[PDB]
Amino acid sequence: MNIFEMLRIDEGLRLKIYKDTEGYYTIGIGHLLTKSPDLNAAKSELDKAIGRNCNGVITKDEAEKLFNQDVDAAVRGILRNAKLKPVYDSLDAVRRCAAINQVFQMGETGVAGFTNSLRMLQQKRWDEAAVNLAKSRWYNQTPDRAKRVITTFRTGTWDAY
Repeated sequence: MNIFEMLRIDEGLRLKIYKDTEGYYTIGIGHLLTKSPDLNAAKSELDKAIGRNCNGVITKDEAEKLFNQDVDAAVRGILRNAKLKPVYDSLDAVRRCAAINQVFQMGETGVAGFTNSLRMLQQKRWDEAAVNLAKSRWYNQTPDRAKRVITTFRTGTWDAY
């Protein structure tokens, strides 16, 4: 297991524009295109992201290219966030994957607001952090995925995947 295999499980792979769990136009491996309800706006974002007129459809290679960019941007965003970087750097490699997964799904601003969970993670109070993390809209809206990510934070193992 690694961050790519982990997010591939959590996000799936779809080559045509679809709506994510929040109803937002998405493609590939969890590549959010737009929060606009206008499919044309989503198609415009897709074409801009890929560099050609896609008409709502991409190849697996293109999906994997956006995924590589999105993972890289997620972890670099963590390192550039003054609240997230010290917590991330305190973690072992497996728990760092859980952190990237959260930011990939929720955005770095949503994650950085998890002030009490982040402190428990930095303190290595793993069971307490896991309890706090589940007290969230994140968990209630995507409980099976959140349970996997939380188990990863709690144990530092890949048991949930």
